Amino acid sequence: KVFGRCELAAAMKRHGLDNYRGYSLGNWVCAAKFESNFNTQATNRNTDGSTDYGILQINSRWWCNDGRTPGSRNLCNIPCSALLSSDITASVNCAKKIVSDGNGMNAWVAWRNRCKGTDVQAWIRGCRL
Ligand SMILES: [Cl-]
Ligand SMILES: [Cl-]
Ligand SMILES: [Cl-]
Ligand SMILES: [Cl-]
Ligand SMILES: [Cl-]
Ligand SMILES: [Cl-]
Ligand SMILES: [Cl-]
Ligand SMILES: [Cl-]
Ligand SMILES: [Cl-]
Ligand code: NA
Ligand SMILES: [Ru+3]
Ligand SMILES: [Ru+3]
Ligand SMILES: [Ru+3]
Ligand SMILES: [Ru+3]
Ligand SMILES: [Ru+3]
Ligand SMILES: [Ru+3]
Repeated sequence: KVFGRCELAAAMKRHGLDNYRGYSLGNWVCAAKFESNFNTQATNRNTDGSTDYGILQINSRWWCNDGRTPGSRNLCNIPCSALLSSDITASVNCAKKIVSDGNGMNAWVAWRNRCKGTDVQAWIRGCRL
């Protein structure tokens, strides 16, 4: 599913991301924009052989099982294919675990490089929330 900007903002808020660990909703929307262009089916292979899955590009080295990432963990206890669903629940739940892990949203390199410190409230502007 390709979300619209406000549609994803609303959905993220419904699923508990609105200021989760102190990150305002526009941070999450901005991260999803640059990780996946709001496409739940986005996948991208990493140099280390791991793969990133879904709207927030969650990686198989640590967080999900895809059966092809040697020496990896599955800390969210989910198949990585769950992260590609039209329903964002697995992605959101796993993202809450990631952002709680010590480095906050810096875990998403696209968020650090393209969202951090910018006017992220722009990403929810105009949206009925
Ligand atoms: Cl819902
Ligand atoms: Cl907020
Ligand atoms: Cl908000
Ligand atoms: Cl694996
Ligand atoms: Cl949903
Ligand atoms: Cl933090
Ligand atoms: Cl915001
Ligand atoms: Cl703004
Ligand atoms: Cl709100
Ligand atoms: Na894994
Ligand atoms: Ru990544
Ligand atoms: Ru960790
Ligand atoms: Ru930990
Ligand atoms: Ru502004
Ligand atoms: Ru609402
Ligand atoms: Ru509200």
